[PDB]
Amino acid sequence: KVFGRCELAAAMKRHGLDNYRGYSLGNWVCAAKFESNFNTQATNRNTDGSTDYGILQINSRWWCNDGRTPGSRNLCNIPCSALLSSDITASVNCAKKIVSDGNGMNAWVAWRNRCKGTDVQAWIRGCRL
Ligand SMILES: [Cl-]
Ligand SMILES: [Cl-]
Ligand SMILES: [Cl-]
Ligand SMILES: [Cl-]
Ligand SMILES: [Cl-]
Ligand SMILES: [Cl-]
Ligand SMILES: [Cl-]
Ligand SMILES: [Cl-]
Ligand SMILES: [Cl-]
Ligand SMILES: [Cl-]
Ligand code: NA
Ligand SMILES: [Ru+3]
Ligand SMILES: [Ru+3]
Ligand SMILES: [Ru+3]
Repeated sequence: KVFGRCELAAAMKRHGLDNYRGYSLGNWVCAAKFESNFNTQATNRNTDGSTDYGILQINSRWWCNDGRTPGSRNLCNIPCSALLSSDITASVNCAKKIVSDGNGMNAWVAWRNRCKGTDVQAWIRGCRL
């Protein structure tokens, strides 16, 4: 599923991401925009052999099991395919764990390089929230 901008904002808010660990909703929408272009089915292989999955490009090196990342962890206790569903629940619950691990949203390279420090509220402009 490719979410609309405000559609994703509403889903993220319902699932408790607005201000989670102090990160306003616009930060999360911006991260999803540049990680996946709002496409739940996005997958990208990393040089180390891990793969990033879903709207927030969550990495199999630590967070989910894909059966093909030797020596990796599965800290969200989910198959990586669960991060590709049209229902964003699994991605949100796992993102909450990632952002709580100590480094905040810096875990998302696209957030650090393209969202951090910017006017992220623009990503929720016009949305009925
Ligand atoms: Cl579409
Ligand atoms: Cl559409
Ligand atoms: Cl929309
Ligand atoms: Cl859009
Ligand atoms: Cl719309
Ligand atoms: Cl957009
Ligand atoms: Cl846009
Ligand atoms: Cl594995
Ligand atoms: Cl933080
Ligand atoms: Cl990234
Ligand atoms: Na894994
Ligand atoms: Ru469309
Ligand atoms: Ru729209
Ligand atoms: Ru758009």
